[PDB]
Amino acid sequence: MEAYITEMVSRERANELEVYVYVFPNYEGVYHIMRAWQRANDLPLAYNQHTIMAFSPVRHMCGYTPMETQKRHINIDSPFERALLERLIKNSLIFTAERHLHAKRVGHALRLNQVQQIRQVIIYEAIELYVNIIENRISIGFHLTHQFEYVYTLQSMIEQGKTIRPGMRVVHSNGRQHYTYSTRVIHVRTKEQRLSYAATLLKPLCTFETMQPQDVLNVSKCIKLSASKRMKCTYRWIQQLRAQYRHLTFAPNPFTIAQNGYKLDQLSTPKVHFHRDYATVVSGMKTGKLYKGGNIKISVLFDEDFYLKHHITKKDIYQFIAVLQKIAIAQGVNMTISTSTKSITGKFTDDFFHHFTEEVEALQPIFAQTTVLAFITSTHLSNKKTRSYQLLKQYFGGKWDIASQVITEKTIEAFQKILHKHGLKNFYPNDEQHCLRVIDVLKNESFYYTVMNILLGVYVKSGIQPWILANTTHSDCFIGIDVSHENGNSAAGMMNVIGSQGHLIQQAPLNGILAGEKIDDTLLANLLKQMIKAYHTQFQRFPKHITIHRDGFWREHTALVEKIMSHYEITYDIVEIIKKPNRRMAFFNSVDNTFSTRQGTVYQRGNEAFLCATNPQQKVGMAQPIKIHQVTKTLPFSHIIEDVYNLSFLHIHAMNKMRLPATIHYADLSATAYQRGQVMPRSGNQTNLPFV
DNA sequence: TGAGGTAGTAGGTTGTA
DNA sequence: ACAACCTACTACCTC
Ligand SMILES: [Mn+2]
Ligand SMILES: [Mn+2]
Repeated sequence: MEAYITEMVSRERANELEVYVYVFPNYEGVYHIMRAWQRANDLPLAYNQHTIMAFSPVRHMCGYTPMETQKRHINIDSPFERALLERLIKNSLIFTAERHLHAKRVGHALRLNQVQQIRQVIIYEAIELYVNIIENRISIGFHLTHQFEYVYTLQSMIEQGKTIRPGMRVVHSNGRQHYTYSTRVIHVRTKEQRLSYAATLLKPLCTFETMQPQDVLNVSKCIKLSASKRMKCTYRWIQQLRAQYRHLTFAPNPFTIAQNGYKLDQLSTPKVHFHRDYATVVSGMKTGKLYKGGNIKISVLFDEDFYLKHHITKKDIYQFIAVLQKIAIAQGVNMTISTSTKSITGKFTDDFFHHFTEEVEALQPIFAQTTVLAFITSTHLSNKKTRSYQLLKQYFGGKWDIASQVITEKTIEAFQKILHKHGLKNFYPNDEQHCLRVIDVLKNESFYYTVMNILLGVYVKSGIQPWILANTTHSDCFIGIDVSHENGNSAAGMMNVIGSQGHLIQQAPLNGILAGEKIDDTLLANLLKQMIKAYHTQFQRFPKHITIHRDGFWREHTALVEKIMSHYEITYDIVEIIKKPNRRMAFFNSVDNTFSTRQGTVYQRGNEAFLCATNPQQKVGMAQPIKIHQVTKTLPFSHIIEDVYNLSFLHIHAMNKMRLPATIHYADLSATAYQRGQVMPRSGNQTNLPFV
């Protein structure tokens, strides 16, 4: 029942390692000299900014004379030598893995033999290794993944009667620098560049999108391993590598958390507020009323294809909606359908979805001041000829500020299939008697979260707060910052889950410049002042503390934050959230000799921690940890971890728990929606989440 | 696009005594 | 050039 992490700390120390340093007379310095020495002398090496470090003397120098040669230790007070030693240790590990163990260096990983073969698709194993120096100690971390390839090359396809597309993606698999694009010549293009070489080298690219069906099923079955198999296969190769490595020594069992220095904490599930205290969200939603009800005016957008290509009539659509209005009335929410849709009856045909741009302008007054319930076939939404989803969002959210919920034909087909399979198909809706039986039937199957998620989307897009946290957080205000790349121009977002119980109060785009992952000083100051003013508008006071959650690495300027929060006399903390730590944590059970994972587990060391926030099934995979880093110091770090974990139970748009806290999960979605132009910055309203 | 989860693929991207 | 995150897409199973 011990706690295991994919890391190990060496018995040796950073300044106890004897190394050889060569100093020679751009960041690409002494690299060709490194390659020459590597080929000539057959020993691991590393370089950093015109300096080479080795573990053994270099006999042959290939006619190169270093300015200085030294046999010394590292200066731990200088991070330069720390980085150089880290690179040397990683290179030595790679060198020792390639020999004695038959490993290749492919891409960014180490290809490790073949594990599966699925109808001319080869699956290899692979591993990543990382070296860090923390307080005169060396820590090695490692992560196991997979790799895909096709057996046949383009040479085997030019013959045997097979064709080639003019511009399909092909791969030239070489050593560590693989690209993406008889003995016939194949002309290929990359970026803006034309070239050609032998067809035997190139192979077709292996991705999920391009693989034929009946292959994705089995590939997914192989590459979705449980906790036990993943952890065992990860530790077996590292134990194999320890035998051949002798520059550093480790413990007999280096993989526990005591040997790594972490300490263990176990958090608890917060209480949620549905007009009372509820243990879980599901319990509150099944048998409880909302925290803040109200009235909703819904409208209907129905396309004729439901009747033309499928067998769904408008009567069935209104029968489905009548079920929604009956579940909602039991939660304090009253929904009414606008009657303006009758004047535009018979519209929304194929021609309408082909000339949407011309036809939508006169359709605005019908759907004004309502929450649209679009009923569109998935073909229209997906087809690139129409692209109806993007245009609908751009014209309803990006203009006219109208919230809309989209439903495809698959949901209605599943609902109708379940309706037929349980009888009671004769009548529904009116007379308010068959609706109760329909709800009773629905409540005992898996098609209950679909209806509830549709309802939750409607509520949240129409200004309703389903529930909040029943206990206030340690801090009084949370500000979440997120950015998106989108291959060039970058859109960002600063948002407020400020309330100690959980309430959107304001959202704000970081449209101005921002280049990439950098917020201008004036922009940051103005946004912080706007956020604090927005908090002053509510609660009629100022917060005693503020916590700033940042998606990624905190690359901003701390002096401005300190000055601004000192002007208003508020304490502040800055926390980095890392959602891809590339580490795995698990509990080992010796009685059954198996691995497991528990939600709300924290491994903390110094001002860094790993948090477990999800509980996936065996066939879904193994839980992904979250890395929490504290940049400043004003509160205990355990309080920071507890607040981060608590703020993730606020997935008010879905009954399924999200891994990340609300400050990040509602910021990335907002940034993504704003980048595509589905939200206008004129309003920036509170408690409304059209993008959610 | 009912939503979440995890896990492959391809590319940015900022800092470097 | 090396590290360590980030972005986007696709696929499946769960509720
Ligand atoms: Mn994001
Ligand atoms: Mn949605």
